[PDB]
Amino acid sequence: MTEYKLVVVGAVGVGKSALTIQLIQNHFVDEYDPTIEDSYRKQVVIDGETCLLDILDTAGQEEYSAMRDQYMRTGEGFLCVFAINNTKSFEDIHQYREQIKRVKDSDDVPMVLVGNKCDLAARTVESRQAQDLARSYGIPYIETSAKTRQGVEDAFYTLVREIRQH
Ligand SMILES: Nc1nc2c(ncn2[C@@H]2O[C@H](COP(=O)(O)OP(=O)(O)O)[C@@H](O)[C@H]2O)c(=O)[nH]1
Ligand SMILES: [Ca+2]
Ligand SMILES: [Mg+2]
Ligand SMILES: [Mg+2]
Repeated sequence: MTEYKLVVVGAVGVGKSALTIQLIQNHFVDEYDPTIEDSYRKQVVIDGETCLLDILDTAGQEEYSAMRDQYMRTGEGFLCVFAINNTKSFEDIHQYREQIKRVKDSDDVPMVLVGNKCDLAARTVESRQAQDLARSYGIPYIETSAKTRQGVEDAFYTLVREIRQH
């Protein structure tokens, strides 16, 4: 069975854990320990292919585990997440991308830019702003809501499809 190693990165509070838990449990967690970092597994069929997603939900910027290092080095694709009502998290994307490019020694790394919490009113980051950032990286942009599930499968499945074009 094909396995796809995905890593979810982005600022604290953007909904990395909520997105991951939504994908695996079909539930929205209103609070989830911000320090728990763990990998999760999900068997899924994507475009007629039965495959396994191996997803590290990264947490914190304390000194990385061997596992986090391993996932950064061996991860095949990255979900770079900000929240549409969190301008700083969006501005921080640059750093997460620079980090990924550094670890992969490449500017050609499967990656999807995710604008999460799209169920909330009065966003401070416009869709077009994020579209422009993603375009500058040569990557897709997808809006999601871990709360309503909108876009959540599309974000993870698009990243699989990006890995397959690699
Ligand atoms: N309204 C809304 N809240 C969200 C969404 N995703 C995450 N949250 C909330 O934002 C906070 C941070 O989420 P969490 O998954 O811990 O963020 P993490 O630090 O990136 O792992 C929690 O209170 C979540 O309930 C979403 O799509 N919509
Ligand atoms: Ca503005
Ligand atoms: Mg978390
Ligand atoms: Mg390097």
